[PDB]
Amino acid sequence: MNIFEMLRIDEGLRLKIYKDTEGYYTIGIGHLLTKSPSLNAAKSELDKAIGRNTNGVITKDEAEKLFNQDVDAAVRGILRNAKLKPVYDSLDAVRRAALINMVFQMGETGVAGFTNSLRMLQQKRWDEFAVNLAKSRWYNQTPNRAKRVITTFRTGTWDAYK
Ligand SMILES: [Cl-]
Repeated sequence: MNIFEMLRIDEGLRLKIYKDTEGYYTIGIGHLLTKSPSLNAAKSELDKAIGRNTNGVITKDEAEKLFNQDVDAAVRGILRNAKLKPVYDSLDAVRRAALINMVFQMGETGVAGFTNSLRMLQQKRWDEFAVNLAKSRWYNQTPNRAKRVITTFRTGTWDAYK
């Protein structure tokens, strides 16, 4: 099991534009198009991203390319984040995945603003960071997913995904 497997599951796969839970144009494996409410606008960005005239739909492979880049970008954003790095650098492998999953979902910045839960993760105080992350808009907006992620951080295992 690894980050790729993890997020594919957490995000699913769509070949067609779709709207998320926040109601945003999205595609593939949680690949955010635009926050704007113009399907057109979303079509353009999709085109720009795929590099061809898509007319709203991509292929699996296309989806997969966006995804690999999306995971790469998340990794680099972590490594480049002054708040994120050390955290990341201090966790074992399962947990870095979890850190990566959240960054994928909210952005360096977003994730970087959980400064209290970050310390805790730093102290390796699983149980409490966990309680802490739960008091998040994030946890209530999408509790099941949020729970897997948080369990993964807590335990440092993949049980939530098996
Ligand atoms: Cl792109």
